[PDB]
Amino acid sequence: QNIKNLDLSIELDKKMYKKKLKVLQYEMLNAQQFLLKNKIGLILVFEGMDAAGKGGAIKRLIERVDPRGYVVHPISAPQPHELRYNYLQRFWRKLPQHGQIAVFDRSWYGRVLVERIEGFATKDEWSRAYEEINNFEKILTAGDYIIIKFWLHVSDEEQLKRFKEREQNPYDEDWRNREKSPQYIEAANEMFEKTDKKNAPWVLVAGNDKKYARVQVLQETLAHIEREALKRGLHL
Amino acid sequence: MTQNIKNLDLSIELDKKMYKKKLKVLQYEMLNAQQFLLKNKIGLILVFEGMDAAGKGGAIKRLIERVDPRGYVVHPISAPQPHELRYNYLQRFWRKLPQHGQIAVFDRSWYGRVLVERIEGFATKDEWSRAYEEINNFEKILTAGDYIIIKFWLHVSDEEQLKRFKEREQNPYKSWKLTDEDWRNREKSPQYIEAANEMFEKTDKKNAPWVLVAGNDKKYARVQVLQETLAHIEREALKRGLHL
Amino acid sequence: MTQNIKNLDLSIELDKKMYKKKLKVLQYEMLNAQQFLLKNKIGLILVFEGMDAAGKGGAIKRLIERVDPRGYVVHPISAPQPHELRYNYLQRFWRKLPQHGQIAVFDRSWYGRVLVERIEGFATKDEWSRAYEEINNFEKILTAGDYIIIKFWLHVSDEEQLKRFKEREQNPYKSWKLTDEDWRNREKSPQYIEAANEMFEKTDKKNAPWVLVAGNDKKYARVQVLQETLAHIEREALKRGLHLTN
Amino acid sequence: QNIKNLDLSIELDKKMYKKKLKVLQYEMLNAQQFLLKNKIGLILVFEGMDAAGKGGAIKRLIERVDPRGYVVHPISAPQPHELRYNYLQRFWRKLPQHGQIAVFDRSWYGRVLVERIEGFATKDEWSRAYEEINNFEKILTAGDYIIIKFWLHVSDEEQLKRFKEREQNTDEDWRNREKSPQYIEAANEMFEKTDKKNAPWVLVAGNDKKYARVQVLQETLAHIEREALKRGLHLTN
Repeated sequence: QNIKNLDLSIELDKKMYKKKLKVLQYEMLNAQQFLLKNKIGLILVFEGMDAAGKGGAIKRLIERVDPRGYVVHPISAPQPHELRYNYLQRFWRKLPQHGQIAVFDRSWYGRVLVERIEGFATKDEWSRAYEEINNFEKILTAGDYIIIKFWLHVSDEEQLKRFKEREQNPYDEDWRNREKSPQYIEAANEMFEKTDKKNAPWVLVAGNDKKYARVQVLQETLAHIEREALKRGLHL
Repeated sequence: MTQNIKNLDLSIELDKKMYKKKLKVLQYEMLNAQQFLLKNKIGLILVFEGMDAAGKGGAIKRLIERVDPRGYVVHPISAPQPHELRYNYLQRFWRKLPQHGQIAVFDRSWYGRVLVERIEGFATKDEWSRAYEEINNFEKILTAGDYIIIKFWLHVSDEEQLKRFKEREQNPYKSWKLTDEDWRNREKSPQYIEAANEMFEKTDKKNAPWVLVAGNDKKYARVQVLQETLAHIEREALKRGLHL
Repeated sequence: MTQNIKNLDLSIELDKKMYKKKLKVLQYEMLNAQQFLLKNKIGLILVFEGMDAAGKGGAIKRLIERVDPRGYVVHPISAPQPHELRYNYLQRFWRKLPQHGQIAVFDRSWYGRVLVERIEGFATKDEWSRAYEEINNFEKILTAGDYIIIKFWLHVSDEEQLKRFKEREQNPYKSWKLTDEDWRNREKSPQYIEAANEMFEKTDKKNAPWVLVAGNDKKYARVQVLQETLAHIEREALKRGLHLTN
Repeated sequence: QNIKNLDLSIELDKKMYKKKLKVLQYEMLNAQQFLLKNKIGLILVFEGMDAAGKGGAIKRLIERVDPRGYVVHPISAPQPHELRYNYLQRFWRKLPQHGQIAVFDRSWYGRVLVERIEGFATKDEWSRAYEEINNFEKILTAGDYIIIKFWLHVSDEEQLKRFKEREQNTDEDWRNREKSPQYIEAANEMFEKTDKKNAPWVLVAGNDKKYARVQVLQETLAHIEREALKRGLHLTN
């Protein structure tokens, strides 16, 4: 079982980042062509602390991928029109077709994160959601979908630095939520305990160094895809 | 065993002239149930499967006759087409789910995965074999929230089914849309019975029950669909602390 | 070939209990029309607008009573909510369009853009004033293909409307629903008459006609909706080189 | 009126491409933030000859734009499930929300291009489609949408070269190459009838991919900025 206490947030990567980044981004383009020809859809989930580096990691991963074959979804907490359905319906509507890629910047795991800590979901709802989500991902992965989920983590000091830099780049609740970091760590740990499956693994990425985090996201995506290619008897 | 099987269904049961009274009463009760579900924002999902010409359409129509049509959709489900095969086989049904408080009726449904798709080989052995648990999990996530689900299997004898095939080709309203495949599948009825019984064994749950309806007498079948729907709605409401 | 106006409608017209005979006959003709539309893969779009409690729901229910529900959807349309305001105001209706061969009924519809949205200010002056032509173009794109469209405005007198408001507050199934909007709209009825008349002047087209229904007598209104629907389907079939046959 | 016969396919751009490209891509990022802040959607249409460079131009335009705010749709001819509706229905389903970006690699103009030439659409259908499409774009642009359409054109020899380079890394592409004169006629008629001030056509000579990409960027940004001015808004920094 994975827990945030096991991640070394001091891990760093130098300027060999340019080399590995180029190699891995072209490898990601190759993976896209493999997925398209074999009609296997790909689902990438990104969770983590605010400003942990989810957007930059996503962009580095899809930089060399053909945009005609992906959609990156920014997910917020359910709004009234979304609350007219079961909480997974919005995600079934956004599923990639076989062979396509869907990226979820935050995802259905909001059910056991912000909705749990803020009380949008009752104790019964979030407590049963682990098994419900395992079932959702299992129905998908028993067919022609691959699922992998990343949790990007940063220290409170690195997060504060990035908060300070973001308000100066003009391109609230977040400062309040920074105060609830221990609760989010506990909720994420329970999430790792109950939904880290061989068919849909969790990868914990220490994100203080953005370059290391981006390369790790790439490495884990490609390794998981490669394992699935081997398990299906296909050539990558 | 208390597993349901079609061989235990008494296809000789019938109903008389008390049909008009019971029918009008139960249809107005169904209107009442619709208003209750709307006020409490609980969606209702009714599944209809069975033999060809067993009476699904007539049962559905009698069930919704006094219900406000602004609050229901009846979906005629066929086998997955190429555009549907681009997704997991449950995606189309997640797209067709009612909003909380609305009613969705499925004339055939996701159980095609373990019925026609099994028998015709559209699904592989692994797919339909694992589909039972997948379907249980799907229905369980819905009913743990704000949906009520009940499923009906309408059955008729081979002789009654033949009589109804013949009556449909003589009806001007129906004779335009009757395929030879129904005549083809009459020969595969034993395989459908085995597949249906395994379905009943594995997916008849308290939160999503199967009701086996003897349909040779249409009046009996329609009254049973109404009664069982209303009784299940009341039981599930009670489990939520609500009273009709 | 004439401008319709609400002031030309005789709200005194009535129909006797000869309602049962014509009603059953017309409902079966509507089933036959459903079969014709499905066989020729022509979709049908029925719009209902009018005063609150003018009888839209009851008219819709009698129209589809003997129609197979696997081939229709009745949409209750309300004013756009935030999630709908993320798109052009017609996007939600394109998402609700019936497939070729199917029937879609709209209890209120896109004409809200020139009715409640105009009167309540949800739409700006420029928005509702340009909506007439926008809507004609929308309906023309649909009817030039394999769709038939017809639109009904149900009208009642203010006294009959008040009587029906009060009788619904005692309807065990109707009462529980909220009705504040209904009293708001009743207070603005003169403006609705003006707005609907401008609508009739600008969007009553041969490929998508407006039918003005005197609704004080519910039986008369139901028979008129059925008769006008079937007559329009017959004419449109003839224009397509097809024959609608009993 | 625009016609492909007036397009100079010899146009070129040299190594000043890298710097201009970087600047224009960052300007497109700024444009995305403006579009998002003001809740104005952007619709980019790409049509042209097979292998004219539409995909690469799209890729350079969105390279530095946040992918949480765009979708690029690869559009093919209507299939049976799409033929259950009016031909514009699929595209209304694909409209971006206010503030979002939607790119169409081929689009509703198939109605008057491939569908006209291959006979998927009858004479009546494709002949009335120009006005239908103008009305569609007009309802969108009178609200909170901006639309611009690009036609990418290449020479027959450059097209053959690119066909050979792709086959060394479908049949329909060779099918359309043989009917290229008819496609030129259809595109000219399209330009004549649907080049509107609110939804302009931009004809891009694509023999030099670098020039074509910079032109798509420049014309997109110029149209967005003009539209900002028309709405009383300032696209600056």
